[PDB]
Amino acid sequence: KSLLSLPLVGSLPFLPRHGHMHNYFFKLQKKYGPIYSVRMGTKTTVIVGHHQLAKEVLIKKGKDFSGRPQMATLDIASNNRKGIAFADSGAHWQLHRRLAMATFALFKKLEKIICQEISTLCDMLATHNGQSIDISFPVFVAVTNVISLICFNTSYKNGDPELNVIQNYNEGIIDNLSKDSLVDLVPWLKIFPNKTLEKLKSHVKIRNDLLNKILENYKEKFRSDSITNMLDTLMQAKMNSDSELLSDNHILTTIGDIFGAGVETTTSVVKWTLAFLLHNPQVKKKLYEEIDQNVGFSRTPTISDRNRLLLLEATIREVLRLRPVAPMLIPHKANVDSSIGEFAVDKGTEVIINLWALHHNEKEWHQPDQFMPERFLNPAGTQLISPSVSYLPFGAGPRSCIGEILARQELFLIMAWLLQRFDLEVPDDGQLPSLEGIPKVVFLIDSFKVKIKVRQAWRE
Ligand code: HEM
Ligand SMILES: C[C@]12CC[C@H](O)CC1=CC[C@@H]1[C@@H]2CC[C@]2(C)C(c3cccnc3)=CC[C@@H]12
Repeated sequence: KSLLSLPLVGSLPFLPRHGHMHNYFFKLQKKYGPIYSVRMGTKTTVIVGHHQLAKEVLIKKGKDFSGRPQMATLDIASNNRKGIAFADSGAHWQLHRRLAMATFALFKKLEKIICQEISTLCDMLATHNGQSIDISFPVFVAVTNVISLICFNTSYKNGDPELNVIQNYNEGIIDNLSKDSLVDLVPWLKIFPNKTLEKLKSHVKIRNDLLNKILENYKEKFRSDSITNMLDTLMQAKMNSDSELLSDNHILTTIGDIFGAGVETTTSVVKWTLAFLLHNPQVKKKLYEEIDQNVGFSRTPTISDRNRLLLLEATIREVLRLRPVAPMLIPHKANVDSSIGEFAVDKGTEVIINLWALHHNEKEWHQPDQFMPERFLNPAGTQLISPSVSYLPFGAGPRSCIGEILARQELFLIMAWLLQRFDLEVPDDGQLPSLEGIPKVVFLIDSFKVKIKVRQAWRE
């Protein structure tokens, strides 16, 4: 079993119509195969674009590849590799990941917290009846409150200016955080603001100052006899020790990861989903029929309705396939000498899963470039199915998403409540939203407007 050297690609030329980096590397697989590497100075990066090899990296050898590479921008955002998402493997990451996951067991109620913020969201949108608006902000408020309650048992009231403070440093960090090491090899894709690094520090300081103020004030509120939220879980763990792993700054960075991920991922997917529905009125009408028939207008949707709003479930699965939140996940790193397929991978090598490539494998999916929720239903439309093994929207293995349950609950309920109450149409001017996307740390959609109107079937 002597392993082979990885294919090494010496240069990455400009190629027309290749779009974003994840599609560019995907298309290069036709010439170099499903796994190949590039070198920058002393650092080697391997890109993996087939599900079998990806599952080896993520699952079968998940521990070998559970590291995270060091990057200047990621260092800034994670306060030098604290927190969860950008923390290297080891004792700090394992502890804070375990505690974050333990916190979600205290909400088994999650549906109730979410529905309360969605009702406020719908009330706010109904006030704009007849207008064409960007719904980013209202949705941002609802999911921000959900995660604030999970983290602190606090919620913001409509109009609180802190919501705008958070939205603006969120946008500022995301716009200046580059997680793609290879960008310098494909300079025509390196798109960042003028003074990127200082602007990133500027916005991160704002975030760190606000969270530290919350955490410091929370020391006065914490009691060991009531552990109901994430900061409680972290503070109790410090007391009950490990104690060096739970520094104030470690706790602050972990809270920051959850606070940011809990808002920017789900808000993005909601916007993507609505955009796809504006481009596919046929699907939208079938979603209205499904909800009117299985829920009606007597009551509001609940999580139990996931068993009967099957096309809605399929639509979300299809958005997560076609515009993945993380089309190249978060970069991995080999913690030890290891292997992928028949190839040797040295300790320290950066390993990137091209999830875009998995989600557009023409041999594992039928017409992968088009929005077809029905691929996740049987022919009758009566049961959800998994048509492909090349589908990993939340990752897998040791570094898999820890917010999946929350995300799926938020996405289902938000969409269901919105479809029950509102007609969602293209604006008066013809403008449809661009589906091209903006490949930042989250795969964002260009801002767009939607004509929203209370459905008159919802008259009473
Ligand atoms: C909304 C749809 C979401 C999708 C599709 C998604 C998917 C993903 C993916 C692909 C990764 C990277 C896996 C890897 O590096 O191998 C990830 C990591 C992560 N996600 Fe999500 N996520 C979503 C929402 C959320 C939410 C709502 C939260 C928290 C409330 C969250 C928290 C995290 C964290 C902390 C990590 C890093 C885990 C680690 O590095 O150990 N995500 N997620
Ligand atoms: C930058 C941002 C969002 C902007 C915040 O102000 C800072 C921040 C903290 C954590 C990051 C998050 C973006 C999404 C990240 C990167 C994320 C993530 C990414 C994709 C899927 N699930 C989670 C995990 C940690 C999250």
